[PDB]
Amino acid sequence: PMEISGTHTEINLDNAIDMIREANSIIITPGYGLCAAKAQYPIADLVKMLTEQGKKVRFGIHPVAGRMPGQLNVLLAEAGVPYDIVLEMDEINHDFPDTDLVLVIGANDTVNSAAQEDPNSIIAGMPVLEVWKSKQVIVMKRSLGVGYAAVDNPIFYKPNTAMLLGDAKKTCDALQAKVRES
Ligand SMILES: NC(=S)c1ccc[n+]([C@@H]2O[C@H](COP(=O)([O-])OP(=O)(O)OC[C@H]3O[C@@H](n4cnc5c(N)ncnc54)[C@H](OP(=O)(O)O)[C@@H]3O)[C@@H](O)[C@H]2O)c1
Repeated sequence: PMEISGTHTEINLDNAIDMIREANSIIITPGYGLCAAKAQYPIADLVKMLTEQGKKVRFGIHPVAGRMPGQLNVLLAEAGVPYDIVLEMDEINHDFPDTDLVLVIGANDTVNSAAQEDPNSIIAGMPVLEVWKSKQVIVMKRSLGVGYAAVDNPIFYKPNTAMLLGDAKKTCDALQAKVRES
């Protein structure tokens, strides 16, 4: 007769645009989900607009993000993202504590804090993008489902994390549009 629960929060599109329009420095960490949804394009358009608004928007790529080495880099470059704003984990990781908003798009295992928080975890020690250290984190995936490593991710139930559920492309097409309506 045992039980444990977890509480996560979900925000809506409009609320999302606020955090985005309010943040000065943003870091986007894409993963397998962004690929499966083919959301390189909408998120690239969005990043373009936000950058023309004086906002500092950059991507943080995990070495083993997606399903092939440097796969996210290729997809972003195909969408037009400036190679200069696409940084690797080791180069941008120390900037999470100084970031206003981290948009986690279709990523999970690569931003799993259990790597550092749970000693009995199968990914214990594995380097991860420390997104939970920034001010506000918005996780964009279809649910609180697991990733490749089939392991629960603690950042879902963290105070500074908000879940914006839905296909990575539908969501990104929406934010892209609503940010244009600004
Ligand atoms: N890159 C290489 S070389 C490679 C090779 C083999 C294995 N791996 C492993 O694969 C993992 C990759 O890390 P990651 O962060 O990219 O991966 P996962 O942790 O694989 O992330 C996939 C996440 O995206 C979501 N997703 C899937 N389709 C989506 C969609 N259409 N729209 C929005 N979200 C969607 C999933 O959640 P929902 O189901 O809730 O949407 C899922 O939890 C690592 O564990 C790595 O070790 C990498």
